[PDB]
Amino acid sequence: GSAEAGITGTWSDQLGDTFIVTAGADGALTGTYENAVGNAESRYVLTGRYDSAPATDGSGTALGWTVAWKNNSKNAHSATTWSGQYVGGADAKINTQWLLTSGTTNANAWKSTLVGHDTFTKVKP
Amino acid sequence: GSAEAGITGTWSDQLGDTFIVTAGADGALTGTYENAVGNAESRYVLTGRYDSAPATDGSGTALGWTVAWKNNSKNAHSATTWSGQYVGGADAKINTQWLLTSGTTNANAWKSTLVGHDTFTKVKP
Amino acid sequence: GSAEAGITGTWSDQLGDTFIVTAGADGALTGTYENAVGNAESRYVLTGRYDSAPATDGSGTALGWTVAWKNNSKNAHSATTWSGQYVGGADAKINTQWLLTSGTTNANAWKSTLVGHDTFTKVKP
Amino acid sequence: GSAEAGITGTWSDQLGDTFIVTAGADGALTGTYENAVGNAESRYVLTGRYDSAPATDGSGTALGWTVAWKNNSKNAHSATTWSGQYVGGADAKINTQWLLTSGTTNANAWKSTLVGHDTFTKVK
Ligand SMILES: N=C1N[C@H]2[C@H](CS[C@H]2CCCCC(=O)NCCCCCC(=O)O)N1
Ligand SMILES: N=C1N[C@H]2[C@H](CS[C@H]2CCCCC(=O)NCCCCCC(=O)O)N1
Ligand SMILES: N=C1N[C@H]2[C@H](CS[C@H]2CCCCC(=O)NCCCCCC(=O)O)N1
Ligand SMILES: N=C1N[C@H]2[C@H](CS[C@H]2CCCCC(=O)NCCCCCC(=O)O)N1
Repeated sequence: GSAEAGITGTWSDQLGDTFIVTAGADGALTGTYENAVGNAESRYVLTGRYDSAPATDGSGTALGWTVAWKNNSKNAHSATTWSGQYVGGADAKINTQWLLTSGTTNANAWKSTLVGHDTFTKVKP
Repeated sequence: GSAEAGITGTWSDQLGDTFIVTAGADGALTGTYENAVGNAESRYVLTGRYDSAPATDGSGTALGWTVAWKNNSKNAHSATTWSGQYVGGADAKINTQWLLTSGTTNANAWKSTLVGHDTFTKVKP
Repeated sequence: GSAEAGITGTWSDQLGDTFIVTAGADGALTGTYENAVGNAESRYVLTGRYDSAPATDGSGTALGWTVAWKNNSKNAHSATTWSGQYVGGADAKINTQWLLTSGTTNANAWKSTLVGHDTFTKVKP
Repeated sequence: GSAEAGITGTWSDQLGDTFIVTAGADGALTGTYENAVGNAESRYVLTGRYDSAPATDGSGTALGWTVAWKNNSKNAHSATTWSGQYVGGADAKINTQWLLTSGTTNANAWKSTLVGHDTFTKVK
């Protein structure tokens, strides 16, 4: 599975953080976001989806995933979703834009959502 | 399961589409996005995450999910991620912003990502 | 001008705030963003552009503007841009999405930008 | 000076396009958005604002501007806004995110707006 094998592996973003992802044969993404070094308390579950039969015209493979920022010892009461595309080749990349929503009271809702972007480079199979 | 029972159920967005979601005990979100009526060809898998121990200060519960727009008969080579928060009460709602990325060649990548927002209203447990 | 006269006026957003705008014959937007009552210390300059010959097929009129949050007495070291479209009719609207960027250090650039949305309703011309 | 002097000039983005901007002493931004070479049919007016007394603690200078995609010969019935911040130094940058809304009917309004990002490098 071409998109499946291309997406699956370890990726690192522009901030230095690490994302380990497994693309399944049914379109599922599962893995873990790790901070810049890899210690337990800095790791969070990610789950998402990808187009498991992408176009064959040179376009990338659409995908997205979510991290809720709660693990077994921390909770930032917030969730980030990355939306983007895997672009293959010797120099494969996942180009994303992201939305980070914090839980807020309705009065503070206007400032609940950060937006950003990140490019991931593959580090390992 | 306060946030668990609040989120789980059937929801309707402002466009009229339906979102059936199950929030699990471990923070997973799993479900199906459908058009207005529920016809098989119009249904897509959704997977995401939410804060399963949210704050108790009146803030909403952060969450996110992804739909890759491929099912058993259609494929739009794109994925949308909703990022937002569930706000409880009798008038319960999920307020989100979303990112829809289409797979594209690198020359078209500047127009790969739509942004929007949607409020979901609960219609059934 | 139809879009010129439609956009020109006083508008109020979903948060209660006030947007006073003049749409010029050449596509310029100029005005002031204030609070619910127009307290002088709460007034900021806005500048923007609009499509001064928009479609007449029922589409709205594209437009955008910027407020830098600095005035005679306050400076939040930030700027919001709104992007959207004017839709005429008896109860006219401007539907927008907005980006708010704060000056940050490189290390905090990742959280420099909030995203949201607002619908403005016309109150006076 | 100083965010004034840093911002003012010619910038080029990641796609190769050009923006010429003047930052005014009152917080105004004015200029033109063009293509790679400055073909007249490809020029559009931009207007915006910036923080004209930014922090000095190393933070960038917040700014934003709009281009409506209509000039003397073309109209794409759309407008982009960039929101970002100017960071000085020898290799000066403006890091932005942007929103491009097209005029739509209400039925197409859900797909009216593209989002993206761009880093501008000063060229002149
Ligand atoms: N590697 C990355 N790190 C950042 C981006 C998108 S995900 C983000 C890290 C998010 C960690 C959880 C967190 O800090 N959540 C609370 C953020 C609220 C910030 C308050 C605000 O300025 O609105 N990519
Ligand atoms: N209920 C909702 N429907 C819309 C919003 C965010 S998800 C979206 C439906 C997306 C369906 C899949 C789809 O049409 N994918 C391709 C979209 C690219 C459109 C190209 C263009 O005209 O710019 N919420
Ligand atoms: N009427 C509106 N008010 C809000 C929205 C978009 S414009 C915004 C008001 C912005 C006022 C200036 C301001 O507070 N700037 C700095 C805010 C940074 C918050 C930092 C964070 O929590 O991420 N619409
Ligand atoms: N240098 C840049 N070029 C792109 C980004 C943000 S501004 C954008 C250029 C936009 C030119 C005007 C334009 O094409 N407007 C209509 C966009 C139609 C998108 C619909 C589609 O084909 O999917 N930066």
